[PDB]
Amino acid sequence: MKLEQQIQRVILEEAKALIKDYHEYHNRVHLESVRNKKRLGDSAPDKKIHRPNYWSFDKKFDPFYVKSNYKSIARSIANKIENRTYLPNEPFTKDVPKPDGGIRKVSIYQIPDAAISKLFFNRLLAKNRHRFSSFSYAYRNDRNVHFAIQDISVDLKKNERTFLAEFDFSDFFGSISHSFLNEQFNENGFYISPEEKFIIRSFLRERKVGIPQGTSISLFLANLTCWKLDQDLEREGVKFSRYADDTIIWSQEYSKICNAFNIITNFSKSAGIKINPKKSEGISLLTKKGLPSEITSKNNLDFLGYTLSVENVSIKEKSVKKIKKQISYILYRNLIQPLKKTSLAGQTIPANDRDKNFLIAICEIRRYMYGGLSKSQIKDYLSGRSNRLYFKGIMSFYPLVNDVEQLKQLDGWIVSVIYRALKLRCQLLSKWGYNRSHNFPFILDREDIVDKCSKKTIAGRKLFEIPSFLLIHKALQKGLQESGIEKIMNPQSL
Amino acid sequence: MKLEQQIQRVILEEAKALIKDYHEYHNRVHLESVRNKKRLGDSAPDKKIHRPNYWSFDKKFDPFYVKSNYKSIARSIANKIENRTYLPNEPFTKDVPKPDGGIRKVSIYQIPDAAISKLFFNRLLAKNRHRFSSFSYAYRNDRNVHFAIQDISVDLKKNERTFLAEFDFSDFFGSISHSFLNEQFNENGFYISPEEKFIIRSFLRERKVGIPQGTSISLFLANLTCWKLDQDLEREGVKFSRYADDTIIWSQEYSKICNAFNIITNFSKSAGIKINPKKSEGISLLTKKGLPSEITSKNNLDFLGYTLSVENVSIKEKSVKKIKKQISYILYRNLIQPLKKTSLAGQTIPANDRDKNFLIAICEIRRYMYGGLSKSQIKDYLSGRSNRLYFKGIMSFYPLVNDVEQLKQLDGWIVSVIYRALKLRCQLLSKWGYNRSHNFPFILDREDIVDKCSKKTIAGRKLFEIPSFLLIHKALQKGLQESGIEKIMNPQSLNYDYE
Amino acid sequence: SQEYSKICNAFNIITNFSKSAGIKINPKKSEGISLLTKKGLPSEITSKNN
RNA sequence: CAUUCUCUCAUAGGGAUAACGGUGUGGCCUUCUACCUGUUAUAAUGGGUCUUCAGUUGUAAUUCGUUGCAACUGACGGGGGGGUGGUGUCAAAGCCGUUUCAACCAAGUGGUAACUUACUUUUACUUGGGUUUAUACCGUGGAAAAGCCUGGGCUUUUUUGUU
RNA sequence: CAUUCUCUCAUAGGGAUAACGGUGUGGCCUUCUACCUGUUAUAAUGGGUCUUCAGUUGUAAUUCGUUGCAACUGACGGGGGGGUGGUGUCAAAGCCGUUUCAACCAAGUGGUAACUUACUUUUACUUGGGUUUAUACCGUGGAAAAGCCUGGGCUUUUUUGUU
Ligand SMILES: [Mg+2]
Ligand SMILES: [Mg+2]
Ligand SMILES: [Mg+2]
Ligand SMILES: [Mg+2]
Repeated sequence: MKLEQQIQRVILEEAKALIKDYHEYHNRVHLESVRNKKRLGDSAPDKKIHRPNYWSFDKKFDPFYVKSNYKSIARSIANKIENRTYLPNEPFTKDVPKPDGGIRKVSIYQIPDAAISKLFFNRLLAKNRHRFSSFSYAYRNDRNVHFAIQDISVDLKKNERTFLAEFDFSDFFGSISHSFLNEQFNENGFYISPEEKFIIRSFLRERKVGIPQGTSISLFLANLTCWKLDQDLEREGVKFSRYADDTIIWSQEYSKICNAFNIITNFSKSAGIKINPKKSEGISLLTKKGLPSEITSKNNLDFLGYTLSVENVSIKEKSVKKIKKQISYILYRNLIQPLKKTSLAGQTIPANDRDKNFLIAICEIRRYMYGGLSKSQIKDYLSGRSNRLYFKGIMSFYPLVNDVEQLKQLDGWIVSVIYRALKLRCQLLSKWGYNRSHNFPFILDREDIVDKCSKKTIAGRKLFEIPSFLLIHKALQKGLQESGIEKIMNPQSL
Repeated sequence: MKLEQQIQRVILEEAKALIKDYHEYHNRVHLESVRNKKRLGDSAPDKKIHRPNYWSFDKKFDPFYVKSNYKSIARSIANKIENRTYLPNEPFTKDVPKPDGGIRKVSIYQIPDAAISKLFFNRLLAKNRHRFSSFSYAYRNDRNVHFAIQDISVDLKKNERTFLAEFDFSDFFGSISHSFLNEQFNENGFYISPEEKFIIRSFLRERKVGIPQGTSISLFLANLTCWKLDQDLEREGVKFSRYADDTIIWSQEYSKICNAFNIITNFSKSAGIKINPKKSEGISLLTKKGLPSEITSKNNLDFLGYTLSVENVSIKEKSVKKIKKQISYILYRNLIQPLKKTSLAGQTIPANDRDKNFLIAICEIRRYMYGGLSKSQIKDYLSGRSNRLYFKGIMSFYPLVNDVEQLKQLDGWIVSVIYRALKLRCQLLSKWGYNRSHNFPFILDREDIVDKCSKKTIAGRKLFEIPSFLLIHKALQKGLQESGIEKIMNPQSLNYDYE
Repeated sequence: SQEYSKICNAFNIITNFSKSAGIKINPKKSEGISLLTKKGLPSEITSKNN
């Protein structure tokens, strides 16, 4: 029947994708092993290839085995579904402690049961698509969440005094009674077929307690339980956005947020589970940066990888610290770490004004921020000479940053860190007996570093220019006004 | 370059689409002419191949000329857009009298400017798609408008009292100052590129007064002008749905709908123009048989061909009358009209229980009703033998009807009309001198019209069974519950054999 | 005003009128809403006395 | 003025060619597809029957939300006018049955018929997707007659190709 | 147990084969991309420069909605500690300059340091988009050698097909 062929197709595609990912993993490991041997010399460790541990718990977790017997698995699953005796096997569940102090139970289903939950719940979320609230996402890394960060950003700016009330539904989704879920299958004009209903009931029967967390099932079953609360909150006028389990609620009027708080409390009582505000306090006013206190009178809302304010959008502090970590660690790897090893055997020592290690460091920093773009390409796109510009970098995950001062400070930080790292590298090289304090890398003095690096050219193409966040931010602002958030985020779309 | 290539592609696609339609038009006119010659006999009128009138007002309206110079037209248009000296040519405007007081100015642009508008304003409405209200459509026949009718139906079925108010934005879109549009460009986080602003300003300069009523440009500008009204109405808690130059607003509380009236008044004042509610609507309360809250209380609302009540969704009376007219005219044309002519020259007369005209009439009715689906296919889809049943018919335009009584009445009407038409055809045949009363079509007796027709088979296929609305409605209910309104109303998707 | 929900709607009415005229109206210095309560109880606001 | 090709002074113009683009039927291929029965070595062909929903009961499970199977039961083709029998009774209702009239609008209008390349805000769609014989269409180009003019042009028909 | 093929009772099992799937580099096609200048008769190839935003002025259109062109002005690479000078003031804060220290966290900690197959909800991505010489990886297979066992089987390395 068509069902078996559809299963076969989905299972095969999933297995092939995982196999391709593993092959890329091992090839990348080998290439990095070659580079590390050429970098640390004869002190580099050996090449270690690791298979994911859960590939061993059950033979179905292995993509290779699934590709071996995809036909048989599809036939058996189709027969069991049409006999209504299907149950998804136990998912491999790992408990990752949440930073706030909680724990998130991440469940990974087997490839067969992960393919069936991506075929029957990606259709159920299309036919019943218009019956869900506008801002309701599944994982905090989804590409459509950035449409919500825009809305808040557009409101925080316009209504200069916005009341916010962030919430946490983790305990709610974790332990919602299955009967309440099963009572919503025929309301709000949901189109759920008899087969899809059976599959939903099988997946919920496996859990016995509540909705799964990190699965395609999560989004639909979350939009199937909080469909009355959503409608109530819309009817009060307060806007909202649920990322995975958090639920921010914002509106201009105090009364509306006060009523939304009561609506959420009543919904929590109705479901029989407790919903608690994530913020220690309840309502919180996010006013302009300059103003006294009243309820909270805060000026920075976090959301994800952002810090929204009435003035502008900016990168969250933790994300900025991680960017600093990665850049400083790239410099430390390519400049300082090899020299700290007990023996300099098989390491290229800079000489003749050429420092291949410095070139590698700058190139890797560029790939991490720009993605490989040279400044000439970015300027060409900005002027109009170029029709296309590909965005793939750490700045491609923040295509809404309006804060120019933060990028300026971060660029200055990059320059200063490069200068200090080069100074320490020169000191260590001298301590090892190889005195190089008059060459190109070490002649620059923190005010000519950018200029001298820019002038320097390799193979006819500038390969030393110090990367700058501000230029790519200008490019992103231009791109968003020509392609939109969607295209900038997902360049593959054509 | 790129702009030139894109313009070339879009213009050529538009021209080829229009040419394909014209080729099919005269190929369709010829087939119907042949059938007419075999229906009206030797008195049949001669064939006529018309050519759309607006293809002569300007050469650039002609699909057969715009394909000749698509390269040159794209070259010049690109050069003029890069030189900021591009003004779209005058569109052809026709005034269609609205059924109520008023006129609709339908504008048909030239193929080049239509291509440019369909290219630039489809991207502008995609990048800024999340900044527009949920229910906002361009045409009353739009296939995505059923997503709003389902919402109103669900609200009516669930709520206890639903207050509704309908508005008219026809004057709003005909007298809105363009300075307002220009002022509404950089707010609400709209991503309008510099050249996409130039083209908007050029298209608005061409009009000088207001938004073109019908075109790809219409919807984006309608959503761009009425972006504060949508935000305010959303903030109050009253839902809305615009579709074409109209606005329904429904809410559970009278105070909220009154505040919606006040918000529309303020917005109309700000724009400098008037938004008048339809003069026979006020606020309609579709209560659940409860207290009327001292407001005009009705039980049926009319919305884009549907009659929405608190218990069922049915076909509007006007649409039912149109369906009845079409079926009755099919029967009259295929059974009665050929006989009323002054001479029966070269017309096939019933013989040996065979009535080719009756078979043609029943098959045409089946195509209009179902789309050619035989009852066996529909029952196979219902049982489960098959998984595909294309919905191509009049009932494909009403995939939300829950009313079973209306469909039963319509089926009985079809049966009665078929019986009466066959009786009149027999009378006329006798008057002409041919007594076919004994023949098969003229002995059915009405009660056995549906019974004896189903048993009869032609070419080993049941081609006489009288089509029924109820069976296809059952099939549509199952198809909806298994595929969604989008797929039922949009029967191409990717393709068949999609596994 | 006697209700916080009402004075909060006064900042929103001056914020919209300020944008309608196209000029800014800022709260004097950094005073903010001041609750001159009779010591009955506080309501999530800076309770002053003078 | 090829709707073909080509060139350029490129939303316009010039040059070259007679073909360019589509339609119905049939065939082929790929689609999933209950049950019976004719003609044959198991294939084609012909014919025939079924497919739905609601409720109850029984029955095996269930995470008590619900599901599976069986047995049935019920539903599953409008309205109007003129007659007309029965049934109803403060008396009338009311109900049911029977007969007759119609193309629909018309369960209507002061009054009624016509119409589909039509009519109407939008009243919008057509056989499940690709190939391959015969039929044939729009506008073109030729060829032969036919009537207007001139003494080549214009005009009609047919034919040819497109095929 | 090839991640290859194939069969079946089919989410498990059976049989057969040595090959299956990927990576970096270059090449071949695509892809629009300014200006000058080396290098051989307009081609290749070496080198160099420029591209941004805001505001003002002039000027052109002008739908008064704006736009175009030209000129000019301004912005266009962090923070901290120690030392030091100038400027401020009733003294000071304050401002400007200069020198030195620190790989980042660190604008910190009691205290520093280390780490990228790492860390962490969600830390995510790697050069628009297609082919194919030489290099080479995942798990397989086969040989040789080398250790164990037996008296071939097992283990290790190299090599080979893969390629
Ligand atoms: Mg909704
Ligand atoms: Mg919105
Ligand atoms: Mg009548
Ligand atoms: Mg430090």
